[PDB]
Amino acid sequence: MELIRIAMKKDLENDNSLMNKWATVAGLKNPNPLYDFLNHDGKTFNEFSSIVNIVKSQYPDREYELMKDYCLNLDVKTKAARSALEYADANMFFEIEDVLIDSMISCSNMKSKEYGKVYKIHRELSNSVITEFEAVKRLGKLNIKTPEMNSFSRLLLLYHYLSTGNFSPMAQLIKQIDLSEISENMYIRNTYQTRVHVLMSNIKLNENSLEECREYSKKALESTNILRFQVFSYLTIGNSLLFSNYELAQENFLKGLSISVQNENYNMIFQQALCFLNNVWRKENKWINFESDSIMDLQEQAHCFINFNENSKAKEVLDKLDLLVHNDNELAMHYYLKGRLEQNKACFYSSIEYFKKSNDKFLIRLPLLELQKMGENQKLLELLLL
Amino acid sequence: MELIRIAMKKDLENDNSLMNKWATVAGLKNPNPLYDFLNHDGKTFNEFSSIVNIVKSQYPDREYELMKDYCLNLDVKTKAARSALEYADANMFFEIEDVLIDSMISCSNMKSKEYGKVYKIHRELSNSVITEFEAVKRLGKLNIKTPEMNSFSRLLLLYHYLSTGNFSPMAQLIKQIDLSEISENMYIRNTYQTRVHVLMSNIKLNENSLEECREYSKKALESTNILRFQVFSYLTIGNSLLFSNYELAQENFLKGLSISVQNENYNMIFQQALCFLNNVWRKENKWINFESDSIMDLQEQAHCFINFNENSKAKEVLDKLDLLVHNDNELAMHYYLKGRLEQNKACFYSSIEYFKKSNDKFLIRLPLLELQKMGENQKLLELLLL
Repeated sequence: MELIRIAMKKDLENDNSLMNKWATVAGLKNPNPLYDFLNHDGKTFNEFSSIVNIVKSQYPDREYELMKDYCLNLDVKTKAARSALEYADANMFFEIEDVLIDSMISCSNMKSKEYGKVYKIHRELSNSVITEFEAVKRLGKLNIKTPEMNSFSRLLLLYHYLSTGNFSPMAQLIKQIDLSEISENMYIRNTYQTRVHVLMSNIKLNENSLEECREYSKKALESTNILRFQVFSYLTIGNSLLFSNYELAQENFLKGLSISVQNENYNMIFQQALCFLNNVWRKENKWINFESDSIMDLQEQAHCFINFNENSKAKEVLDKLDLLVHNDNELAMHYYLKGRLEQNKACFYSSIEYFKKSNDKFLIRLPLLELQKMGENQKLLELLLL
Repeated sequence: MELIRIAMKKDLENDNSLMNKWATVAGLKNPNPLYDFLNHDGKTFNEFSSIVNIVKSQYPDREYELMKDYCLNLDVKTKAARSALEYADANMFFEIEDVLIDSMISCSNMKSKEYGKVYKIHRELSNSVITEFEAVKRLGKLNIKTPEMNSFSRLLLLYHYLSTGNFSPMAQLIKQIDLSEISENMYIRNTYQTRVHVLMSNIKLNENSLEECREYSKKALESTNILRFQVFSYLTIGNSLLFSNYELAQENFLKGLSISVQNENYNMIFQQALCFLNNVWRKENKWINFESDSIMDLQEQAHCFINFNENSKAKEVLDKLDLLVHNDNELAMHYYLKGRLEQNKACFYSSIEYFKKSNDKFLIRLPLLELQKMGENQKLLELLLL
């Protein structure tokens, strides 16, 4: 018997009216399938939402431990296990996901085998085990039959383009996703619906359509109860505000921090966001990571030192950075910083140039702002955001 | 029984040494399969290049009439008919292509059925019978098995993006094509190789990598004997030169006109190219179409009138145009022209704005040049090109 059923029975003896509270929370028409779930091994709810919502409602603090246990006892050939694969991925529960994938790739059920292989491609692409060219090649060769995996094959690519800064294929790819084709699995349909709204929000951020960006993140938030999509919606909203409204940006980053502080990753993500925000607005910065030697944290150190005319301190950090291999995006920042330190238009021009190479219509504001202050034509600077 | 075999036998009796002349031209090791082709109904060459090259060599002036007849008597289930479908499409022989497609969709051979359906999607997308979203949907649903149709499904989309001005997804899509996977049909492999070189040349034009552009068009020309790919290679080379070298641009357009003047479409394409060139360099313009009411020709009329300070005449043409529904690209031109007529910086800014909306890194030079002349910062104007 799974930890979730043990905990639900122990809590059912102390409080007998939890039966109809859980049946409503699970979205069921009567307590019937919930009864089945408690007294017969392997009886799974028609929709995976049912158990998720119960766990979130009743054991919010224990979600990972309980869901891990439940998921890893699931018959890998059922609809519930397929739902579990999505649930693990959505939540970034990698150890659950990888076990599920591994049994699914070589099982007798054809539908489970397909989800298995598609999610494997996603995992491999995320970790740089394979190139994008090999991923798409392998996806073609699967002859994908379910509309679920048909959507996920696009989403998986969308994630990869987003994290490598390769924005241009995104707008066209997302328009091809059609979730209305997914009819058997409502958990997957809705989770994917959330995935799409956050992805849309991000695309809009990159094209500098800031209101639309926020409109899409709000749709994301209203569509989900998964921490991960909430984290990234708050992050995107905050970013969409980074240059225009300090207070509202800060509020969004702190909101995100507050729901996610428990998790080291999410914590760091909001720490970095707050750090950026505070350097952009030239405030005192309690969020600088003095212990990291990554390029991002060092640039923030520099940016801060420069903001406060701590010029010698800036130079040391800039010296440390000139020894590190920069990509196009990181070089754009480098030139921005150099430009600020030496008050040199040429550096801002190079900054613009590299932001343009890396297709960044966001951070490019930094060198554009400096040029404005130096009296360059505001009309031209605005067109450079286009 | 086909007109091509009748004409080849009649020409073989009057001149007996045509046997080894045609065998070399067909690329065969000896006259053997050529003998078979002439004296047994339905014997088709191993590679479709063989009959094409013969026809081009021997009946250049009658290629369409003869190839039409030959193609439409072909067993729709053979490799030669599949080759014929490519040959008709490459050449824009639409009446041959549509008949071939239509019999191929519902024949017993699996491979022919697949090429049939893919090319149908291409035809329908080219004519706006279906949307891009429906094309890709329908292609997924075909479960494409051959590497030939796997390449064509990308090429077909590439064509659509190119003709609708939707450049951003192109770079990523073309990188996914791998023609080295096509082993069974050398005609299709090589024709596609030409398709890819021209498409590459065009992508490079749009990204303003002008040397590479030309390098790709030259590869195109050296790889083909199809008029269509020659036309578009000369057009692209000329366009890559439109702003930098008048003489060499003109030479390329005139070369293209000379090999293609017989065909109404190609004629008009070079007429428009020459027209643009000559307005850009502010010469007398032999190529203005005073009889057309399309937006493109009217803008060229205006551009010319403006070049020669015929300001009232310009204004009438501009008035006529404001009554027609404009695209983003057409509006960009409109503002450019308006800008030149009233020497008004605001119009050039709007021009830049709409070129930016339509992802045009080419014609955008026009309003940029005016701003230079009006003394705006050259560094900033350069960055506006990317």
